[PDB]
Amino acid sequence: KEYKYTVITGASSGIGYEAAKAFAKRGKNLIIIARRREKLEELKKEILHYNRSLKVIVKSIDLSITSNVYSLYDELKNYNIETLVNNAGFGDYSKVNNQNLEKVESMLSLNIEALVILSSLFVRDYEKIEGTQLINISSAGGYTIVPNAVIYCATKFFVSSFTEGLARELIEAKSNLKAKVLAPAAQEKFHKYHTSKQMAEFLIKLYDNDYIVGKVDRNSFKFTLQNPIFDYA
Amino acid sequence: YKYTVITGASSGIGYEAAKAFAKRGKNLIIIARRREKLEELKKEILHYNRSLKVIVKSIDLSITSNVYSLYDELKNYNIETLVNNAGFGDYSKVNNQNLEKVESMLSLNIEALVILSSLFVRDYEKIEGTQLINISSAGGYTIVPNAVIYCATKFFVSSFTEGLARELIEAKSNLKAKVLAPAQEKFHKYHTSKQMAEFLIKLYDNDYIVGKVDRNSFKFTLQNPIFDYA
Ligand SMILES: NC(=O)c1ccc[n+]([C@@H]2O[C@H](COP(=O)([O-])OP(=O)(O)OC[C@H]3O[C@@H](n4cnc5c(N)ncnc54)[C@H](OP(=O)(O)O)[C@@H]3O)[C@@H](O)[C@H]2O)c1
Ligand SMILES: NC(=O)c1ccc[n+]([C@@H]2O[C@H](COP(=O)([O-])OP(=O)(O)OC[C@H]3O[C@@H](n4cnc5c(N)ncnc54)[C@H](OP(=O)(O)O)[C@@H]3O)[C@@H](O)[C@H]2O)c1
Repeated sequence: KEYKYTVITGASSGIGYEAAKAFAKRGKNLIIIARRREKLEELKKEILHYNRSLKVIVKSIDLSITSNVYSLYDELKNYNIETLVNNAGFGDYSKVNNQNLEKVESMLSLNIEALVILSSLFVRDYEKIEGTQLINISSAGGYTIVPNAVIYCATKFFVSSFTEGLARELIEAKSNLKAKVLAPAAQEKFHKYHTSKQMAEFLIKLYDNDYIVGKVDRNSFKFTLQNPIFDYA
Repeated sequence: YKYTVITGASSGIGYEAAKAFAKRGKNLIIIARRREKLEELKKEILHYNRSLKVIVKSIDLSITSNVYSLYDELKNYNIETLVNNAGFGDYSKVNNQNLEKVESMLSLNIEALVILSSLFVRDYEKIEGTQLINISSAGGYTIVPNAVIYCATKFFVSSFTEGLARELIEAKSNLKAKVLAPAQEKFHKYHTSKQMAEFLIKLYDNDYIVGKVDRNSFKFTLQNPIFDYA
């Protein structure tokens, strides 16, 4: 009607959970989507305790089923979407020769199909609305192939190339909507890693700035805003 | 009895690839939706070499359960070579793209190719002489305007196949995986389907993971993996 919402898939844990909290601290109304309804309701209670005025819509749904992706987007037609974050995803690490192919089907339906459908529907309806942003969560593994993660990385090469191509297509069309891609990287005693909260801070930095790519170097773990990486014709 | 399995064999590169492997003396399993087109191709092949075994399998590979049922059928045959060539392309701006087409593209260019590849690797990785050849595109290494989603499916195919090829090498596996990346008429360079099939045979015959046509020069080059690798 008049309120604007920030939509986050995969909001029940990890980066999406902390991303919801980061946008709530910026005073944004939220629609938070995942399978674990009880975890989303917990997140909603935390957010509203911090700021009572915010609107927070819980949507429990399995986005690995194609029909649920379209029906989710239809349920959202009554809300003015300012920002869509495609963060729902998962990863399976294995040699290809003995990988669980049902998990592969899950990585494809969620990491690729759900993200591209929601991205494309959002672009269809909001391309011309000022202030809109599409933020797709890829991975550092969407720009570097990582041993024992061949199929997962391929899904993120899809996310990164799709999002870079879309961002450049929107710019060429002088569209109001912007598209951006976040590419996070990663016993804990000896190895560098970022927390989910730190990763959400990188998401916010990507949102606030006008670079298409926000990427963590897998070697140095420095986070850098940068221009598209892939070759473009 | 060993067989060369080609998906997308009813026209274009896949059709010419079947003819090229038949000239090499290979038995074939040829797969696509149009049964009558496959049956024609069989009769042309047997007109040239009557002693070859050619198996026609009409099936829609954009349906997940069909991909698995097909591979179950293929267990009755010793597969020497699997060529994942079934695919298609849709050129559009994203904002008004037919999402039905997008779904089918995802199911065919990505899902069918990765499932058949992974099943083939599971059974054949230690079998001498075996090759997996996946058909990507020069657009799987360069993003091309008005082909954003299509290119992204081909970035998947290229990165998946490069990653798998290096994984097989590291594991000292007998199986090899390779990727082919092909690229009014009178003013613009192009390759025929027949020429593209000759590039596929070159890739098959040689010791390189990538066979790619340069988008600018249209020169075909055998080369090592292109993407960054950890
Ligand atoms: N360098 C890297 O490779 C890297 C590192 C970190 C994160 N990432 C990416 O960042 C994103 C967040 O992942 P994460 O690290 O934060 O792990 P995570 O804690 O498991 O978060 C992933 C989110 O996906 C949700 N989700 C999973 N399956 C779903 C389904 N079918 N339908 C709807 N929601 C679903 C999960 O919630 P439910 O279980 O409740 O559904 C969860 O909230 C992913 O896209 C991941 O690939 C990449
Ligand atoms: N520069 C480039 O980017 C470039 C250029 C050429 C080719 N390619 C790639 O090379 C491959 C061959 O394409 P092409 O040029 O030869 O065009 P094509 O003539 O359309 O060949 C595509 C093949 O896929 C088959 N097929 C399509 N949908 C199918 C489905 N659901 N189930 C089973 N089989 C299906 C088609 O046969 P049916 O209709 O009978 O099913 C046909 O045999 C594709 O993967 C294409 O992306 C890329």
